[PDB]
Amino acid sequence: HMVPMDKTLKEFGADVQWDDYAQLFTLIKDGAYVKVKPGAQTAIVNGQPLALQVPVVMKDNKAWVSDTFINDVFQSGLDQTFQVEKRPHPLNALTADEIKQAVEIVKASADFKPNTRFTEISLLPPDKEAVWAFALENKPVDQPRKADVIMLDGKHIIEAVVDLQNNKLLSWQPIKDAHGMVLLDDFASVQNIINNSEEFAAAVKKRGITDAKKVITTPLTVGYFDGKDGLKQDARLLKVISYLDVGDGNYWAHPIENLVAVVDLEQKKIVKIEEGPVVPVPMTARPFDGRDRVAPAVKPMQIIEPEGKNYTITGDMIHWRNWDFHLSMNSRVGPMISTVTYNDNGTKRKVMYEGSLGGMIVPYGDPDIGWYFKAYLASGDYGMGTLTSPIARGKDAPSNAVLLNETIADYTGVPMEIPRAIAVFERYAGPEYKHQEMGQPNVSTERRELVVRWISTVGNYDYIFDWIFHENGTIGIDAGATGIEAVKGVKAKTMHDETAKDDTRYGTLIDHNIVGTTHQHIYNFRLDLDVDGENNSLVAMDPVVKPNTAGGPRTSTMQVNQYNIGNEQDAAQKFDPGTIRLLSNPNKENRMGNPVSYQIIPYAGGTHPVAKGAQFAPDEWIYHRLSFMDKQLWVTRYHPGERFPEGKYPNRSTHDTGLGQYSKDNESLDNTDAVVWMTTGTTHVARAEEWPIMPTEWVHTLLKPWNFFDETPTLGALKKDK
Amino acid sequence: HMVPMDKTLKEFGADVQWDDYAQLFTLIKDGAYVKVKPGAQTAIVNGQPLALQVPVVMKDNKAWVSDTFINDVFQSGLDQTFQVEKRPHPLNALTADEIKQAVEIVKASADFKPNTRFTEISLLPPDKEAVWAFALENKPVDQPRKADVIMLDGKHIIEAVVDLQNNKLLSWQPIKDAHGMVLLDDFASVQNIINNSEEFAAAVKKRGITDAKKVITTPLTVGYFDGKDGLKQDARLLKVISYLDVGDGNYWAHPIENLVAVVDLEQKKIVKIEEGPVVPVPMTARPFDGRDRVAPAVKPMQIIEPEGKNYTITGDMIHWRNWDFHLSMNSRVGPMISTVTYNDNGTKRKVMYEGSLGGMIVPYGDPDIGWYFKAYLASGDYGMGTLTSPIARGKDAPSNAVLLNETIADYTGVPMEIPRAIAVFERYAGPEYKHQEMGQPNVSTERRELVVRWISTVGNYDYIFDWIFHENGTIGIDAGATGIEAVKGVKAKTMHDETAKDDTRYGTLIDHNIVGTTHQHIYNFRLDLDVDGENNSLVAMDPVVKPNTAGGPRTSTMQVNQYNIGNEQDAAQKFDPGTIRLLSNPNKENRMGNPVSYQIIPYAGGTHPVAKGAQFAPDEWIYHRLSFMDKQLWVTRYHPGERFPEGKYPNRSTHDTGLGQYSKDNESLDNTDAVVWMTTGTTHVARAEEWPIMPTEWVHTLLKPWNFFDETPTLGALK
Ligand SMILES: [Ca+2]
Ligand SMILES: [Ca+2]
Ligand SMILES: [Ca+2]
Ligand SMILES: [Ca+2]
Ligand SMILES: [Cu+2]
Ligand SMILES: [Cu+2]
Repeated sequence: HMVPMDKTLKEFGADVQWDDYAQLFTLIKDGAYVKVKPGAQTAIVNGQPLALQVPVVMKDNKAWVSDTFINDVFQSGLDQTFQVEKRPHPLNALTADEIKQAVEIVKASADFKPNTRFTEISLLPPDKEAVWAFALENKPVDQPRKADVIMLDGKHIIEAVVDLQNNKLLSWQPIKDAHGMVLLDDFASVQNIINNSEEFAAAVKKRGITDAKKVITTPLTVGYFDGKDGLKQDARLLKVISYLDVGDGNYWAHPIENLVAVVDLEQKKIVKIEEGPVVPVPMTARPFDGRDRVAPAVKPMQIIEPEGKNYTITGDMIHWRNWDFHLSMNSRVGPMISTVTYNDNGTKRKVMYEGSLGGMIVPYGDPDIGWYFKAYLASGDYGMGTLTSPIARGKDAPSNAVLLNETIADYTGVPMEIPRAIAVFERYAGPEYKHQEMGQPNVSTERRELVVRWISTVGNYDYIFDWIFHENGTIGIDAGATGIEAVKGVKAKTMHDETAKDDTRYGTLIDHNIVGTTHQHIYNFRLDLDVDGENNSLVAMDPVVKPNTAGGPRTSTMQVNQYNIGNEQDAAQKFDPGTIRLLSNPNKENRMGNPVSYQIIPYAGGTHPVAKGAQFAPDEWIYHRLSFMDKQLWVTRYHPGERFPEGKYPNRSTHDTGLGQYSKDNESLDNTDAVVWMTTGTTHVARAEEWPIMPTEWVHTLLKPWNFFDETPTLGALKKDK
Repeated sequence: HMVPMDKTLKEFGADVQWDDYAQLFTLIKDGAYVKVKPGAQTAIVNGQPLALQVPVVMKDNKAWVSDTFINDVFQSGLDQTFQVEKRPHPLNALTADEIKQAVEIVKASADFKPNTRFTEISLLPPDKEAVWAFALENKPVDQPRKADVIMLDGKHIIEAVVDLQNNKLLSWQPIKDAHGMVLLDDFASVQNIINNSEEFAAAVKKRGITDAKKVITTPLTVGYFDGKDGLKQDARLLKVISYLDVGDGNYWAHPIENLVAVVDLEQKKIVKIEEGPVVPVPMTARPFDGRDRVAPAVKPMQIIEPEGKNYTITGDMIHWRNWDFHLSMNSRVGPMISTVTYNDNGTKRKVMYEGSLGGMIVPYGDPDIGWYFKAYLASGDYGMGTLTSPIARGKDAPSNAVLLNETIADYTGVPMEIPRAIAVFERYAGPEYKHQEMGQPNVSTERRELVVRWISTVGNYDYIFDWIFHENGTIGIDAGATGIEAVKGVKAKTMHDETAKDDTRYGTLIDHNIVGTTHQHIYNFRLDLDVDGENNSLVAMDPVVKPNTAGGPRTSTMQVNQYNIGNEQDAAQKFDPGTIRLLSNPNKENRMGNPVSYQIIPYAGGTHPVAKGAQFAPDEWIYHRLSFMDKQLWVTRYHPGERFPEGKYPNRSTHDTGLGQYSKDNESLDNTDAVVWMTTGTTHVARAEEWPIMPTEWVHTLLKPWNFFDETPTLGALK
């Protein structure tokens, strides 16, 4: 017996195209490009013939396929995109089995308390040296796979380490004064607590809300203010901001301004309510899903690769052109790109041991009650990998992308598969190079880039990260932001209203009674680059104008001031785009005797105003806790446990336990294992074009080979000589 | 009777694909996407059925089609990408007949001298108000077609104006002291003059060059150094840099350093030979055309639009989603994007009256003899539109692009049609917007951008310009640079050699004996934005940190310092990317009471280091002549004859006749017709990855609607 083709393929996620003139179906799914004609005893998969026992059957205009069609075709082997890993890469993320195993081990421990939650269950980093030896020399890692198990027992954090090979607990260590990140049940608890609070219901009522059951809460971390916010440093608290649900699918457009509840999560109660002036909730329906819009007409546009892809995915390793890298997922920071090498005429040269988002923050500038403590440290406090937003095929990623599924542990320690977690796609990116010599045949070649895209949504705002590998050796890192703006309820409807000026002192009036409060988007990428080896140095090249001392008519020249940056403190700096900053290997040179290096460009542009620093006075607590927000470039000595710019436990942190801490000892950066950190930010002043939903805005960063190679990297394989 | 399909189609410039499984041919050419089966009585053109008089026939495994095929299919009318223009827009460029006509009118004047050349023959446009009334109200411009005809009689410039309808000469004016741009015959004269110079051949011989017939010249303008360069101001001169042809198709890689010849184009002779230290010519073959290489096989990738394009081209008017604009070509600056409007829910609102490259310069920073006066003013001294480089289909532009031919007049006044002069193409640009609310169905829409791309090549370096229209109202303007770097021959083979440090004082050693001399790439775009109307004002919004005075724990807040920039001198400024600069219409506001505006971002990023200014001391002659290089934003009052940041006659200019002159008067910019100028540049410190050919490097600029609309512009019309 058989099934209906359209509905089944659609559910399966394939794109189905029917050409009535050619009597042909074109089916596409990830790396598979399939052609199949009704009645045919053969189908084509990536340009190769595939025998079909049961042909596609056309019945009264409906196509029907065998119940084994999806598998026979899409899992045939003619789609070579994915290959089986023979020898397991040491950096492969914990499998669902290993995650269950780690949880069983801690659950077996004597000190384990029922009720414990798991903030993070991830692979404990194997030693770097052995990992590269595995990647370059194929040498097995003889160290047992271990897992870091970070638990929250009520409000207490405990870090444990389990030996997976040997099935045993290695360490169990309580971490004094650390606060755990926000976990998913905290969202439900805050909503329930608020719903059962008699006093909150009364506060809401006086603010014009008739049906308290329509109140939507949103949990926010409270930060640290040395008690000026009046909050006990020892309680596990969350502040709660509320909106009214009016049924337009966008509660964010209906702020209940000046009403903040402080919830103690262990006690499950509201311990404080801050109330300021009553501002009538903006009630106009402002849907962003199109329910009230006309679906316009657009003709089809598809990017296709009929013979399959130029990249191969073996287990989690991706091979493409001269690039080789390992891609895995972490629950806190998302994708981890590792053991990145560039095959230079047969020799695989190291480029980056490990790269990933370090951490990020979206801090606000309004002093009002519902905003003063507002700051979203998205990855650290909320778990961006866990909150990954599955790619909407063909929209969040081009139609020629391949979408990968990724597995991580949820907060109860149960494996969770995130579908379409990361997109991989090659794309045309203009001419790689061109030279039209006058009177001669033109010379042009196309540029191809391989993009690794991941999206994560925390609350109202959606973040996109693209790791772009250019065939010429350059690596771009771009971050996109879209989503729904956090807005403030105001009485002005237009700038002609009496309260207009005061209502927009901290943000633009983007709609009647709604202000898009000013804030910054600050991203930080942690890049353990290893330029052609472990031992490198940080070098500065500042282009400058100097007096001409060579004679002739010119009064000046363009020269360069080159100097090494010897320690961490001098490497923590602002980045002037007019200058060049290189991570060089002083032990290896290119053909002209220049040290092989990579140019670090923390600021390659953006579509929103750029942040030059943190938009906070130096006496602000957020300023003192997060030093990473005020400098664009940081370079620190490699250490396996220094991975976050904001610190490992930033919820209610009292001091910098991140980049401020990692560079405080001011270690030497001369001919040593360096880790580059790039902070890139935006200062977002809003406008009406961004409401009810904000068009994606992007920021760009770049890493370019500098004298790493001896000539134009894409010219091609040399036809003559050795 | 029949003709071979592959052969006929390929000659036509269409792509031919055969699918043996579906027994289907897929034929593509610009906006035509055709499908045809051998023996079928019909074909499909952009999704619509077409009856064929003669079915394609498979003879000897080769397909054959009627001799009328191409016309019947590609010109059937089913490909609606191009539409007839029954009422020519007033900014349409001079047609081939008009250029022939303008030349005949100036040649009929008794003042016309034998051998006169034409540096520029272009439309002298109607007044702006009448052009806008044609675009928005279909009102005919009742002014006859006119052309500006700029002539070069030997070295003398004369500006003439001709009335094409009436067929008469309206004016003829010699331009005192102006030097004409470099014309194509000047390239051949320089090389010939060098070839016939006994003294030059002896200097070359001295420098190791065995065969002087292998010497390639390159003509360069000499600038102005108030006589310090020893050159007469009245003479028509060019400096000549030389290279050796070794047979690798890349003379640029074999500099003959420290040898410079000054040629007087009227006397037709070398008038000065400058000789510096002898440096053996870098001889190693360094081809960039692939003759010595084999590319890695790549699986096919195609971007298809089977039902045709979302844009329509009527004459030169392009319509795409909510945008409408006119695209035309100019021999000096290339493409002109005009009468740009945004259709906001059924009403066309003004955005930009005219936008185009203003001018550009690539100045060097070495003081030596063959470099100190080096500065290519690409469009103004060599004419970038004339030097347009035909788009290489599928490589210089994506495979789903439509390539337009454009016509201009050559230096002899003869119409010249440039094939594939401009690329037009739509491209997926990530999600337009997205919101995945926890536990709810996702919301994502794709972003589409329409790109207008043009490439021009002047000497060794290739310039790419992309005018990008975003569906949401933003306009991007990107500039890419590629080609062969100008290199200095040096003795050092590696940084371990004795002269290595001095040889690299002004540039990186990128190959043995070769240094890529440091220089800047500075582009300036002239943008006559008319934000929702002619009358606008320049407003600054500087985000600042201010002490909190509202109470609560915070010591500071994020606020904005807003203020108007009232006159041209204050508008001439550095651009801090952390600030906001708006061109606002103080007469119109959006739904919230905010003035409709466009946010100007002269610096939105780049892949090479960014130039913060001119890397020249303020007393350099190039600095003085071209003030546009040191400020990223300029706003001046609209004036029809102010179109070049470097001035109209920049060859050997003695002072700033461009933006320094246009803003000199420091006029008021309050509620008046403004023209924005964006200067964006790079400081290029070279690397080995850029030799022998440089991977394209880009810079980005942006114009974004700011309270121009009342909500997300891409949500759609309300049901
Ligand atoms: Ca490192
Ligand atoms: Ca350290
Ligand atoms: Ca204007
Ligand atoms: Ca003026
Ligand atoms: Cu924002
Ligand atoms: Cu350059």
